[PDB]
Amino acid sequence: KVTTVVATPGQGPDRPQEVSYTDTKVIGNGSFGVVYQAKLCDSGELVAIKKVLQDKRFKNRELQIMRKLDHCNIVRLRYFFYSSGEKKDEVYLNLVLDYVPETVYRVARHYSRAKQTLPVIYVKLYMYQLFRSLAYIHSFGICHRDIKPQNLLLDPDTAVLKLCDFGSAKQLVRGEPNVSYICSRYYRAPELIFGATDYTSSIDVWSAGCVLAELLLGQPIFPGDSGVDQLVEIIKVLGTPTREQIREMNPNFKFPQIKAHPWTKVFRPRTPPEAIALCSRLLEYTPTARLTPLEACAHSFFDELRDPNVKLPNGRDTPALFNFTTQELSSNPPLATILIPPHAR
Ligand SMILES: O=C(Nc1cnccc1-c1ccccc1)c1ccnc(NC(=O)C2CC2)c1
Repeated sequence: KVTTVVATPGQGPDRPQEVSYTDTKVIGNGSFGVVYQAKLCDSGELVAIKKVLQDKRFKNRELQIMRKLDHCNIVRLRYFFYSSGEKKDEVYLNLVLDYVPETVYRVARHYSRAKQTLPVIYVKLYMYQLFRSLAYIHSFGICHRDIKPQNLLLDPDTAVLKLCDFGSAKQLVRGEPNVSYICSRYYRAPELIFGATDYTSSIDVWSAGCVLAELLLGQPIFPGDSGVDQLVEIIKVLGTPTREQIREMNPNFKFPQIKAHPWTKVFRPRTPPEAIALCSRLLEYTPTARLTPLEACAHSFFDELRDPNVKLPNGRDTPALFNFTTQELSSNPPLATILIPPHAR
């Protein structure tokens, strides 16, 4: 019925509170553990509870990253607490998060299975907000490392996107090596497939680019169940990478010598050229030639979002889009002139 636990608020001072919740049910199972959904008694608010086994040795990295995060496009840690339950005398970490009812995956799938495309204004709204969350976490040196449609939460009434699952997220320091086997199926950057250990935070941007193409195409842009297949699909668009381009990703195989497909010809006829242009500047072999998250926010493809008259198809106003903080703009402070339009309060 009602479950009452003593939970530590995520943000703020470490002062634990009795928190009660009912209607608990399962909404996810995975390598990480299990996610529940329940209703808070004192508010009626829906929450998602992510339950993971707690490493006895070290502190949980996800918890420590999520406790440092505060941004309108990242899912909020409301509380966290510790429980028992299975394994063998082990401790479980429970991350209590704001429940968001939808994901880009489920929504993209509705449209693909209905054979329409997701309206571009949603592509603008969703992609812009993803790039904001990245601008933010990247300013801390934190790379998400598993950006994909299932990790992009959506509230279809407000058009708010929230990035979730920081289970793979890590701070990337120059000269410190990092595992290359992060990141999922269709969204791995070529330098990961090639097994680079010196990759940078632009892998997230490659991934984001894959989401954008997919929202435009109605299907993944680089499918394949092996790296080899994914790589072949990549070369079919970007063309065969050059010696310099290969070096910028890795050592040490020749490839199909196939010339580039004209990016205008990779998408449906009605596709906006600003979107095709933004794709081409995210999906670059050379990981330093890719746009930064903040630069992409400032991209012309998103200009419509900065129009004073724009509204959601449901009639409502657009959600927070311009509350940039100094931290978020740090990559490139002068972009504020473009990012914060005259009407934004
Ligand atoms: O953190 C979350 N999940 C996760 C955390 N870590 C890893 C994976 C997930 C996850 C699990 C299932 C679906 C989407 C994400 C999480 C947080 C808030 N809302 C949702 N909502 C939903 O799942 C919507 C009903 C679809 C998921």
